Amino acid sequence: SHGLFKKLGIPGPTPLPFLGNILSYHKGFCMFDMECHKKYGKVWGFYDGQQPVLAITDPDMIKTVLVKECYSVFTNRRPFGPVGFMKSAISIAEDEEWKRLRSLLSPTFTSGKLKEMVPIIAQYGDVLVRNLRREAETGKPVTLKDVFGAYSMDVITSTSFGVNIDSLNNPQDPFVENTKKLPFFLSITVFPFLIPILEVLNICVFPREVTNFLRKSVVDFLQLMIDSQHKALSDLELVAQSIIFIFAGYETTSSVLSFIMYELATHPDVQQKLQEEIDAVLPNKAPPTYDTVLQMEYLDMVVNETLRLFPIAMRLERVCKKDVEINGMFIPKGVVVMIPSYALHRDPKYWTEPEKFLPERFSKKNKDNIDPYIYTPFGSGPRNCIGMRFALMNMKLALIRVLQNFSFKPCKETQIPLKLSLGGLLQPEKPVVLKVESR
Amino acid sequence: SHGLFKKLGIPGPTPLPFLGNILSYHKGFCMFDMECHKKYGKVWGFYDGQQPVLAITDPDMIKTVLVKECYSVFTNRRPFGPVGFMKSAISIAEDEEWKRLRSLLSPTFTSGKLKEMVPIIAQYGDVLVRNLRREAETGKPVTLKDVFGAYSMDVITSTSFGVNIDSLNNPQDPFVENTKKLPFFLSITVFPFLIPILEVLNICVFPREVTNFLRKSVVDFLQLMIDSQHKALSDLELVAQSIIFIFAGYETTSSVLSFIMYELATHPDVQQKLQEEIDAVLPNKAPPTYDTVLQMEYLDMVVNETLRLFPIAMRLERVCKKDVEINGMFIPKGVVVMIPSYALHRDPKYWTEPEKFLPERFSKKNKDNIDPYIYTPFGSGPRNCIGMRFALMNMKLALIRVLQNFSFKPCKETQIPLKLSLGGLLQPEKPVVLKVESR
Ligand SMILES: CC(C)c1nc(CN(C)C(=O)N[C@@H](CCN2CCOCC2)C(=O)N[C@H](CC[C@H](Cc2ccccc2)NC(=O)OCc2cncs2)Cc2ccccc2)cs1
Ligand SMILES: CC(C)c1nc(CN(C)C(=O)N[C@@H](CCN2CCOCC2)C(=O)N[C@H](CC[C@H](Cc2ccccc2)NC(=O)OCc2cncs2)Cc2ccccc2)cs1
Ligand code: HEM
Ligand code: HEM
Repeated sequence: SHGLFKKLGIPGPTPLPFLGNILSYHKGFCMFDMECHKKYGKVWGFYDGQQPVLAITDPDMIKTVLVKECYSVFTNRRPFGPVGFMKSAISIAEDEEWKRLRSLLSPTFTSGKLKEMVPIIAQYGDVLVRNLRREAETGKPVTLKDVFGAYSMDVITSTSFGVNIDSLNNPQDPFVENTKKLPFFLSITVFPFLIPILEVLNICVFPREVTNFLRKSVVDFLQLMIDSQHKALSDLELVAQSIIFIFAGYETTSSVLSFIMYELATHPDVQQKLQEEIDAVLPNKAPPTYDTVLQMEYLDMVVNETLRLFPIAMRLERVCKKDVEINGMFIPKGVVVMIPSYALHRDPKYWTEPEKFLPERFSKKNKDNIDPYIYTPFGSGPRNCIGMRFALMNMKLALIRVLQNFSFKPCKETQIPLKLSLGGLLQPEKPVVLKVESR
Repeated sequence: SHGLFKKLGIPGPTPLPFLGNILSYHKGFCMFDMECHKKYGKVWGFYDGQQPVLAITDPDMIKTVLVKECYSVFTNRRPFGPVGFMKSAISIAEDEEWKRLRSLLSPTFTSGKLKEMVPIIAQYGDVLVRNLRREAETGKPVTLKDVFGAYSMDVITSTSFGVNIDSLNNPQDPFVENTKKLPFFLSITVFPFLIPILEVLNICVFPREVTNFLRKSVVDFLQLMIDSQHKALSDLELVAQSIIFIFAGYETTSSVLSFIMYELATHPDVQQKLQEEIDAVLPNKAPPTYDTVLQMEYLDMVVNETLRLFPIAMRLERVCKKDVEINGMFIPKGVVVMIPSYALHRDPKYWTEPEKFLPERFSKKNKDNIDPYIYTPFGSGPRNCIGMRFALMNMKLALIRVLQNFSFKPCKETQIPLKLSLGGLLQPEKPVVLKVESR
């Protein structure tokens, strides 16, 4: 298959037998995407082992793939190794199975249901401040990843199961043992023929401890999914969607929050301007609500600029169902089409000083000079992030309460400039540690 | 997956882990189909390893699968182990790739093109008689499988490539060496996860000698396929369809002819009545033509009754693309639906004395008391045997010339009653040997 892109006339790095271009991932596939963008242009191809992958950076062509030709050609993502029963998760399901799960789960992420989840998940803001109050009296740096990981865990557990744990001060609740389990993954691309082997060996990507407990354990997601019971639902599928929410509500929410605090501490001018906006909207540590969170323009600008610098999905991907000719280029069946979000967010073409953290990019004035198909932190089209608004509301409620009571400064232990780990996840190379003061 | 049919309420034999019901194939899957039909009824399910297979015998439900719901749900067959480039063969291709190959190849099997192929393939009838004249003067039994295999090989080679070999008296032509290559196949069902392994090991089901020669070697099929050059064609695909024709034109044609002669020798009353019909239509060894072959009613009755007793495909199969409820029964996605042709052809319900060779079943009178979805020797629907009329014309031209000059009687070496081999192909357990006289 290594002669497909040279047959179609698409430029790209020459692949090695069996491996393809995977050795070029040694610097991280984000840097690989940037270098390929810099020397090839709007379109290039490469091989994850034997799998051809076509990268596209044209906004019109990206809209055609993510939106216009979604249900017909670009419906599904590229599958991974052993999935087990998680094949019924919405982010993994395909074609009409995904369409069914999308319809059953879409009302669960309504603005109305989100407005009902605000008074519940705000109670853990009072918990996060106290969990941050005690660790701030030490006078020594704090690992936000844990204090945020605790808060984020408290949210998914409460607004999906009513399990009101204090995850930090309770490493004992039966709903914290299993959640605690949320080199190999690269041997899948050289050996894609091994996936059917692991699907009969039942080696899932998780321990047997996790899924067996949640299967029995099976306003909140669990209710609203049982409330709305292609049209049909099942028992094991209910656990699959629950697992998909927990990883998202934990790893993504806490990672972005840690990224935001690093930018707020290393840019204290932005931090005060945010604290002053929060004070003018919520006088003297006033409790935030749904209606008042949407009122903070500069808070929305800070979150958007962090997600530009650190788009935790890095890439969007779709599998070509059939043959197609999109915006003047032929794409054969089986090719994975990929949108390099990280590279596009840092493209010197569309961005002035892309490496700079400049929240004013997303002010009401310039926000219009932003192509929604270059800046895609939540994807786009019928299969974008279904929990975008919940994620934005969750992180902002955390930032308001944390900044209403505390200020954040760097340390000798803080990694400046921050470097990104060269793994499969977009996260800091070393944990973000910051000096925490109070007011 | 072994709990699917008991969940849907469908009866069937209890499967063993890993194996499913494959041990029940020890008596041949034809007998397994008959026994399951006798004790379960219209519908039953079983497992080829982990693969659920649903058998159906209702004519209305069979028409729904083979015809009415073909393009939407039941488009493709059940794939096998390593296919290599043969995935582009029409009998193996899927969905829109098959639809494209079906359109490009359908005019090649037109009655008009067949009428043009008659004067060419009839010249080998003059060759078959001479190849049967010399072996008949021995006074010792003959193996029709070889004399027919020679004739059949001469036909595909001439009416697809103009390669006018005398395959019997020329084991030297470069077009006979490769064609000569036309336990393991059961290890595929217990280990379906090994197919992706063999697709990268490139171990095809053929030697490397065969495909490499035909790829370079690449009225007749080759012309008409290049003449008509989704709409597009390719080089390696041209060889794939050529290989699919050669196996069909050889193994099926000679096997049925051997089955016909066994029935004609063991029923000499049918043999004389056929010889008298041929004489009244073609006076004194007259040369047969297209228009005069269709004029022999009793010849058509003999061929149809042999194909009833020995339907060489044995089973028709379709893969369920989605979920469906057909003629009052729900079929989930992934289930292979199977029509047991051999069992239905010998069902005491629709057939009086099914084990008897009675050509009068297909007389113009009773031919109407025959459900076309119980008697399916060439399948039915958009994916039936595309070469049905060529196969019927080819075998009949062989029978006319062979019976215009010879008569056939059994021997001490003849296996009476004939037993079928318990392999994967429908062929005699031991070769059909018959005494050959002349006139
Ligand atoms: C190694 C390198 C060459 C890479 N190869 C890729 C290919 N590649 C885009 C993925 O498929 N990588 C997977 C991660 C696992 N590997 C490793 C790389 O090879 C095989 C696939 C990925 O993470 N994909 C998700 C699938 C589900 C994941 C994690 C998970 C797994 C099992 C059970 C539960 C969760 N997350 C998830 O449940 O979504 C929640 C979120 C919502 N919002 C942000 S996350 C599909 C997905 C879903 C949403 C957003 C993005 C992606 C990348 S780097
Ligand atoms: C062992 C037992 C449990 C069985 N499991 C099946 C499943 N099963 C219905 C098939 O798929 N078995 C294959 C035979 C190979 N195995 C063995 C069983 O497991 C895996 C599949 C079969 O023969 N299928 C054909 C595929 C192509 C074949 C032979 C061939 C293979 C490679 C290159 C070229 C030819 N023939 C063919 O090219 O067609 C020409 C004809 C036209 N007219 C009569 S033949 C699909 C097909 C096409 C036409 C008619 C019927 C079927 C059965 S018994
Ligand atoms: C900062 C937080 C988050 C970010 C940046 C993010 C980003 C993304 C992105 C880029 C995609 C892929 C969109 C595409 O391929 O077009 C995605 C998919 C998805 N996300 Fe998120 N996500 C976040 C949090 C969440 C949360 C909290 C949930 C649920 C509680 C969630 C649920 C999903 C699901 C289910 C999908 C797959 C949708 C489908 O396949 O139909 N995500 N997310
Ligand atoms: C006595 C001779 C033959 C018999 C009994 C026979 C029987 C069959 C049967 C039962 C099928 C499956 C139909 C279905 O699944 O609905 C089939 C398919 C097929 N046959 Fe034949 N066949 C014969 C000879 C031939 C010949 C001579 C050719 C070509 C030269 C041929 C080409 C094909 C093809 C291409 C298919 C697959 C069609 C598709 O998938 O679109 N067959 N045959």
